[PDB]
Amino acid sequence: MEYQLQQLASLTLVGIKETYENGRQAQQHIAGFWQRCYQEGVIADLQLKNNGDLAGILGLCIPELDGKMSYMIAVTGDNSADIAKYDVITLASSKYMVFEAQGAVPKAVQQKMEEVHHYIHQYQANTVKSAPFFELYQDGDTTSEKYITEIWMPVKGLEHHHHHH
Repeated sequence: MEYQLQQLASLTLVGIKETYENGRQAQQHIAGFWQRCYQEGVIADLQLKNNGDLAGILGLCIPELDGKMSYMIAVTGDNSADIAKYDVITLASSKYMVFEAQGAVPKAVQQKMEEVHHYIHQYQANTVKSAPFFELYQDGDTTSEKYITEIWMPVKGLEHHHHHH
């Protein structure tokens, strides 16, 4: 499995968060959530507000304290007046392993995500379960087999992993 190490400063994300019973249930509904955001013009609107910190639209998986899972469609944007109708979170600073899913969306993302989870299973002291992980969707044609979705998994202390000595 190939991946790149990246680090982000704290970021403000603007968008819409929905909450599902758990991670399985979420998968039943996330495609539909995306579909509703496109249909209702939310994607178009958020694209306008993207302040450039991350290039693309994010799909964040946010663990909830009662065991539910939320999914937030969002862009990096400054806290502001147009923002009032939107959900806003601070994405806390973190380092990441960044993977690529190449193929038409969502299938290629679902498949890569399965691989990734299996892969990061051997980094249990270094992944961060309470921290959000996300899909990053750059400009392009997501029905193409050439499309690249990025998958960003937070990590701490990865340099101490014995694989790296």
